[PDB]
Amino acid sequence: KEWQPAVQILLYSLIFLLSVLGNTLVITVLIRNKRMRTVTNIFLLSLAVSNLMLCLFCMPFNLIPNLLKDFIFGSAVCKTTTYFMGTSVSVSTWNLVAISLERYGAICKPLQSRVWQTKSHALKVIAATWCLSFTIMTPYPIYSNLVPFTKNNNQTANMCRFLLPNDVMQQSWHTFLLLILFLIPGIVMMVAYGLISLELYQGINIFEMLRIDEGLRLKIYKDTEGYYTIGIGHLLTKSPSLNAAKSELDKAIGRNTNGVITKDEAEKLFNQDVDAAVRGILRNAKLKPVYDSLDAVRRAALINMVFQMGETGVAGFTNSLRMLQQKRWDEAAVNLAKSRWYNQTPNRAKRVITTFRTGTWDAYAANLMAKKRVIRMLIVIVVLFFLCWMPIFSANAWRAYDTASAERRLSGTPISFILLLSYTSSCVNPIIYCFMNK
Ligand SMILES: O=C(O)Cn1c(C(=O)Nc2nc(-c3ccccc3Cl)cs2)cc2ccccc21
Repeated sequence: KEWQPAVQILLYSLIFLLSVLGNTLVITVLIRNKRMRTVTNIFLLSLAVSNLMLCLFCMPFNLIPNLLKDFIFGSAVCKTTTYFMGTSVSVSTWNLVAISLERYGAICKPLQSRVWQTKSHALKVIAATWCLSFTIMTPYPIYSNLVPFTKNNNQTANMCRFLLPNDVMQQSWHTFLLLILFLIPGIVMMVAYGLISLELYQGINIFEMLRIDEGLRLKIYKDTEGYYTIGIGHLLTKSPSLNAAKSELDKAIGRNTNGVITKDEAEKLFNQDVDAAVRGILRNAKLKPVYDSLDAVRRAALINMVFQMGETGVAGFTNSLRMLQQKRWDEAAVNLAKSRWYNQTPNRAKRVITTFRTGTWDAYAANLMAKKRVIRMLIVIVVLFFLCWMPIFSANAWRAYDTASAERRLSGTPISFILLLSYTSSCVNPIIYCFMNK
């Protein structure tokens, strides 16, 4: 027709510049701001280098020859742009897989797999991803060649084509590429994001709530009351002596801690603490009638209070425990903010009282909600990456099995736009981070 040539220039140019702009924008802000270089964003940086390689060493060398309807570059350029195109897909695919396993480790087995978060391990897999991508994709420059053909009236021209010795090898390669670039990467991705999405669904528990309430302090310190505490809000002694606290501390674990303590000992102590607080609620015969009456998240709010003030300190709140026992939530929330507890620690108390009033985790779900946003962003990046690349890989496979039916139904504009879908992948992710703001 007569529009295709114009629309192709319109579209391929928009896509080329967007991809060049966005990927280098992303490479810039990442090497600039090293606070931004998490483990996640380090694979995101290696994904962005591929997108750029594909935009610069592949997009022109595949559209210009498609517009000219003639491959006017060298035989070596033909071998090259084929080589970087296969490498790009490979790296991107396995970086997405890297991210999914990294997030899985950080969300589903955080204090069980620390190894996969070390940012030196992040540069180890990335180095392995490029190296092995280049190695596995070496048949492209080996078997890529100019195929001479004659447009009408004997005007001789060439075309860059990838031709392995016979039909069986063609079929075996494209089936192998479908396996190691989409089927296997797709399901490892899917099992990971499914488990990630399982944990993130269950939401916030009492250990999460109490971890936000108090943080982690690895050396002795004081509370708003003035008593010595360690780790995640574990009360050592109320005596003013630091010597009685260094003493009570050393007895919490083992060795002479000399004041500073490991994270795994805080967590070991912090689980015994939550153990202690729930045991108190069920041993105090004034709290337990109220505990029984609350749902899971309001139970956690009661556990939070006994964690902070003790079994005996909290059963003192007889007025408020009546109104909770009687499902009167707004009421008991007014009252709890008139207390010394609220006045001593208002931020923590406002949170706990909201939990009591609403029976939800709204007061504590900020870190969870940011995590959900991130994972939902990765699931969109993956899904559009498959959406963008399956067409061209499915067409090359159909060409390796039935070259007649494949070229007869695609060779004009259908493959011209399928190709364009593929190059559109390299400019998708930078627009996605853009919308991840406002
Ligand atoms: O060959 C053509 O000129 C048009 N074409 C094409 C086509 O453009 N195949 C290409 N595959 C890649 C590629 C894809 C994945 C990894 C590495 C690489 Cl290099 C770059 S270009 C397929 C097809 C099917 C039926 C008819 C015409 C057809």
